[PDB]
Amino acid sequence: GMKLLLTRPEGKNAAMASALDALAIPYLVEPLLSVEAAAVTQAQLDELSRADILIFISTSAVSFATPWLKDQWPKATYYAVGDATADALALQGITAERSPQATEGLLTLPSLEQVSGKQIVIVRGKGGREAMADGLRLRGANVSYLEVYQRACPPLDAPASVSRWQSFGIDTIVVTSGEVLENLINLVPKDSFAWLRDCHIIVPSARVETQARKKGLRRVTNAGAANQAAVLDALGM
Repeated sequence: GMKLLLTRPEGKNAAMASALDALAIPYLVEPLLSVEAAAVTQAQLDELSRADILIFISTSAVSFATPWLKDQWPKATYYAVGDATADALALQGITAERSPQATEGLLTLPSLEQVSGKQIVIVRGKGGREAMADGLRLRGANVSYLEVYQRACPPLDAPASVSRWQSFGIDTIVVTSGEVLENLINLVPKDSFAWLRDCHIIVPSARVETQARKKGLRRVTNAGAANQAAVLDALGM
């Protein structure tokens, strides 16, 4: 019967693996999305000593900043978005005020109301918009970013991976975002597109189903959400 490929980031596949263990459904785990270290310059490290405020937007921001900042954390006021982020800072010896947990919640904190001329550093992943930080710019803060990680597809030997999947008998692939789907389609060589096109692809949304179908994939089931209950239901469990 069905044999599944699970593709969430390293560390995020155990719950689904366990459900499949219970059901005796064969599967392989191959993360197709990762966070990895981004470049930081000496000038950026040096500038951090003039920061008034550091804002951490994720647990990855803490984890990937730690190699740069361990035992030399700036003497600043710290903020954290989400409990996991706060816990991570606490483990590094830092007490950070939390989003009271959306990033934009920070713009309701009394302590960030008056920030004109303050040096504020947003520790975050590379790319995308940061509307909360745009609010601080609007308030007159001198805002910069310390982009300590970036999203990537993990380094994979694509031929060796696709071969393993085919030999194993993978026929169902679960993707939990449009980015993962793009990484999958770009990883699979042109002459194996036919094989991928014949796999049953479970996607998290109708938007991503459209993305998959606009790429020529034909056996695509929208689960409605990326969560495990929704995905299992999509597979008939």
